[PDB]
Amino acid sequence: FTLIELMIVIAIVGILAAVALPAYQDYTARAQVSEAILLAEGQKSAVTEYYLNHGEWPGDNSSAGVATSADIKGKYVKEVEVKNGVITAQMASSNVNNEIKGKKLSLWAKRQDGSVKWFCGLPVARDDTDSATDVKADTTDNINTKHLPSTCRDDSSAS
Ligand SMILES: *[C@@H]1O[C@H](C)[C@@H](NC(=O)[C@H](O)CO)[C@H](O)[C@H]1NC(C)=O
Ligand SMILES: *OP(=O)(O)OC[C@H](O)CO
Repeated sequence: FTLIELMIVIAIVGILAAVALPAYQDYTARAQVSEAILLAEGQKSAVTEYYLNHGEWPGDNSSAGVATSADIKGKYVKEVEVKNGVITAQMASSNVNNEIKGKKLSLWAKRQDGSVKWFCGLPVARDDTDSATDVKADTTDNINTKHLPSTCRDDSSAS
């Protein structure tokens, strides 16, 4: 070889040293959001029991029989709230991935003639406590669909 080959080798080493990386931030965000999903999954029992025994959805945390919103906290979850039958979880503002800072996701259920189905995805709000009221969509501090698992990507019109 000659000096040209050595210079080419050095240039190739420099090229390999600085290369672009894929978006692992989305994967880390999904891993962190899984914790909030698990935390919100544990409040289904009280809501279901209240609906079955009273015939209408619970109004707030106190009526359902769970702790206050500011007390249901985890490593990456700030608060979990129940309002008219929907469970919304809000992330924290520090020591959390930048893409899911201050975002929310919601869980809600619909009653059928022989089963009760549960949905998970973007934030959703209900108007009153009636058992047949539909669910609208909320557009305040909404999480992005790229930070959620493929299973938890439901819409407000799902039935
Ligand atoms: C239990 O949840 C109920 C929906 C709520 N009731 C009402 O808001 C209306 O009275 C329904 O006609 C209760 O206030 C809740 N109980 C509490 C907060 O202790
Ligand atoms: O936890 P809670 O349902 O009391 O709500 C906390 C929040 O500050 C009120 O929106």
